[PDB]
Order: sequence, then structure tokens, then C-alpha cells
Amino acid sequence: SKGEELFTGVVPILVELDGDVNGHKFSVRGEGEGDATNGKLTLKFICTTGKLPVPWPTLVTTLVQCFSRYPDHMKRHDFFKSAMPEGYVQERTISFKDDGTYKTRAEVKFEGDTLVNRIELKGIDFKEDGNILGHKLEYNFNSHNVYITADKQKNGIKANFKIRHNVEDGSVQLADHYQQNTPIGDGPVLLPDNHYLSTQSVLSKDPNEKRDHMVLLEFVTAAGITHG
Repeated sequence: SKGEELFTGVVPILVELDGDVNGHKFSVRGEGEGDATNGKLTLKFICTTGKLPVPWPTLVTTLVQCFSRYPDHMKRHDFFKSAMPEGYVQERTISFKDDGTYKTRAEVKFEGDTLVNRIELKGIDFKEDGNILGHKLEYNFNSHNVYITADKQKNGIKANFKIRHNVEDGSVQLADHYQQNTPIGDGPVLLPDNHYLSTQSVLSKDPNEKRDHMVLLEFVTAAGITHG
């Protein structure tokens, strides 16, 4: 499919995020690599401003869907790779149930041979002693499905999904995601039909890392359209 050739083999990844949650400014830098053919991602993130003011799990979805493994019969529906190398703008509003909201804007594109994700995140209205600012979320991540649909007006796509964050007391903190992606340059000839991405993530720690950080392993595939 369009842009798929740019993802053959292993591609280096760079992620940079600047954020402000309820007035707490922070920055995160991540590096790793992606194997789109296998829908596999490996990255290590570090908070470059000291202690992260929010739980690491709340930033997972913000911190490169172009690395998804699309089945042979669904290749053309891969908007993410179709927008490369120029890239795409990815915007989201993440609403944490009974808590605050994250507004994010990112640009995902190639800078040389490296796929880079540069993001700006503003978090507002988080409550004191809540699951987020109170750091009550467990250091793990569930598997989810990202529902994608075409957005004719913006010549791109929209996505909706609900992240389930395990809370230390056994409860679940929901985070509703509203997403919009627009091509920076040329996009696909045809916008995708409705489909979804199946995601699985594994969070871990680097025993030799003293800084606040997150080691992440991710597996993503696309489905929802049957093979002819």
C-alpha cells in the first residue's frame, strides 16, 4: 500500500512531549524502534524535567499508529502509512471519567530515516486526590480496540475508543478518547472504510535507570474488514 515501503524492516523512533497538567509543566523524551511488518514497537521514555506529575499509564496513548500491522486484504485502509513521509497531525481530547481532560496535538512524520512523534499536551481540571493527580493508577495496561472511520471534510480519519486504567483499589478509571488525524501533505487516494486497531501493551522498568521512566512494548494489528 501507499507508504508501506517506508516501513520495511526496523525503523528508528523518536518521541518528544511537552505537557502542562493543572499548571505542572513537564517534558518526556522517548527513543526506540518499530517493526510495522510485525506490528511491534519497543520504546523507552524518560521524564526530562524530573518527576512526572501524572501516572505514566495516562500518557501511553499520546506517546505512532503507522506501525500497525494491517492484514494483506486491508492494506489500502492504512491511512497512517499512506500519509508518509510528509506525515500527519494527530489531535485528541482525552476525557478521564469524573476527572480532568487532556488536549493533545502531535505531528508524526519522518525526519530522515527516523519516524518522529512531537506532541503538546495540556491537562486541565484534574481533581485533587483523584486517580490521576493522586497517582492511584497501577503500572500496567490493558488491551483495547481503536475504532477508525473516515473524515471526508478533513480528508483524514477520526477514531474513538475507551481506555481502561486499573486503579490500585481494584476499580477502573475510564479515559474516553476522541481522535482526529489529518494528512500534512498527500494522503491516500481513498479514505479507509470503517475498521479498528487491536492494541496490547506491556509496561516495565529499566533496573539501571534512576530517572522517572517507562519501558514500553506494544503490539498493534488492524482488523474489521473481512478478506474477500
